[PDB]
Amino acid sequence: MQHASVIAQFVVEEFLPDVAPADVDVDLDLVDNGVIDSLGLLKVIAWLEDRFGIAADDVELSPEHFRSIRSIDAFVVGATTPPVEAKLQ
Ligand SMILES: *[PH](O)(O)OCC(C)(C)[C@H](O)C(=O)NCCC(=O)NCCSC(=O)c1cccnc1
Repeated sequence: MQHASVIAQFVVEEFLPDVAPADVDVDLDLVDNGVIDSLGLLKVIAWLEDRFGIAADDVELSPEHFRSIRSIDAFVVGATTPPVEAKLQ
């Protein structure tokens, strides 16, 4: 989307950064990577407030949000909206 490539690249960088994140089928449900739901979610929540200065907003949890990468892209777009770039080079 406007910056969905950064989300996949940013999220994947924590797990497999030595591999091109754009070379990963972003059409795969990241549920398998649910690992970020807890370990990464805590690091991302604290990091998000550390860099962007946004409240963790962990009052409500939505496990269904990790069902697909696109679902997460909408959450970031609604909260923040970075520059728009072409996902495919
Ligand atoms: P664990 O066993 O993974 O804990 C499971 C649950 C589902 C409770 C998980 O910890 C949780 O709280 N997830 C709820 C949904 C959630 O908070 N997901 C965050 C969306 S990503 C968003 O916060 C964000 C931050 C930084 C960059 N992009 C998006």
